[PDB]
Amino acid sequence: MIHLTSVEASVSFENGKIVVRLPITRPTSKIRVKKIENGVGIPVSTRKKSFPSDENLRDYYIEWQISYARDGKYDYELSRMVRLAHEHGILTYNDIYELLKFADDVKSYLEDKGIRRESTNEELYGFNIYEDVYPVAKKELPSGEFIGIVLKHKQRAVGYQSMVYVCIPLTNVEPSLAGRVARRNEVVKYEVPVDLMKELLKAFIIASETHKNDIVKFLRSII
Amino acid sequence: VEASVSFENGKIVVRLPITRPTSKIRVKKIENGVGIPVSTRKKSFPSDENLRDYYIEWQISYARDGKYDYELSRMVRLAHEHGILTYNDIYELLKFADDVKSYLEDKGIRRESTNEELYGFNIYEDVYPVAKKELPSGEFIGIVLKHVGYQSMVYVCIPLTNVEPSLAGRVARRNEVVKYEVPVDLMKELLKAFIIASETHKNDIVKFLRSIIGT
Repeated sequence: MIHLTSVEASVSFENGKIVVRLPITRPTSKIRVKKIENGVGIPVSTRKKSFPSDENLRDYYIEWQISYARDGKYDYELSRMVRLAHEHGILTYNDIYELLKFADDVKSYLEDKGIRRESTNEELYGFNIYEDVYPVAKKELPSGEFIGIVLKHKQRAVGYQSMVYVCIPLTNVEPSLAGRVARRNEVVKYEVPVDLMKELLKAFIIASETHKNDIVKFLRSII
Repeated sequence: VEASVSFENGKIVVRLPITRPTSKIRVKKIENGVGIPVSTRKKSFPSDENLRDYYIEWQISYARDGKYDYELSRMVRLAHEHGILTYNDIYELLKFADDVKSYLEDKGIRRESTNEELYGFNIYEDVYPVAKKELPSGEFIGIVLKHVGYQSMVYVCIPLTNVEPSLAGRVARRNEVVKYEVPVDLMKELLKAFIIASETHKNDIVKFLRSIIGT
């Protein structure tokens, strides 16, 4: 007897580390499970075929389209992982300081690269072909996770949409799907490192001078 | 609301929505790069040199359910009947379709690693292959890739100026539909477009044309 249920990211501060639990069996426009194959990943169905017992399990990750505000309020996903962390000392004054420093010392963003359509000079059967160029910026933490920043033509208006993305490999989550399949409504636990936390905030700062403003306003306020 | 393709006085005519925004037929305007949505029932149309940035972007198609009498396919059959699109012309397009051995979709979509870096983050570029064709008359008939995964999509644009009445300087009524006189060239290039977008897309247009003539 199914009920309308929202698949969101649940962030908590438990037994020391800042934590988050995520579903791995209900794909959304924000979460889902892709397999990395040649620098880019494809969607996988965690319930049809059992994950590898190690020989590539690091290739499977959870792509989470993370954000930092639900609606004008700064207590959504990231913004909340931070508040907590700062609140419980996981995130030090200095940490926030260096970011704010970092912020101040930035003036080139991803929204600067722009999205451009350039004419090559070749042509397909009489048809003048071009190439639309979209900028993307990745980064990978030692542990294995990687941050992605993308740009989108502002849905219903003029401008852009910098979208921070994070991905944490199945090898970095609890439990370990090694050699099995996902359970009907399986959720996993992922402890969050400050660097990861710090990079996600940094990732926005360089993403676009708007996002910066916010990240610089959120962080200042928490002082 | 769909488009209504009719025949009026020796020309293929089409009446378009311009008041019901949908990823199939909407009204746009050029801000700097590609055109952005236009709130037709809110802000009245510009009456000076802006009007030339306004146009109807209509992701046209040639089937519904798999019924080849939708929009383009309609236009064609309706174009053959009244002789605006000769048996000859359809044979040429067939000849053409035969030569085409390469499709836009073959370029694929790739990501290259500009060996640059931004505040620690390695930059890269994802490249989507487009293909256009302007017409003396004013119609832009491009074809690109859109949404999981990507499929080739032919769209067309029509400078508002090329539509009746002269909306210049006012807002659209309840659901003011505009009328557009479809230039026989347009159809030909639209046909060629699907023929080049991809194999399936080709094979369709091919089976369909071969159908409206003895083949």
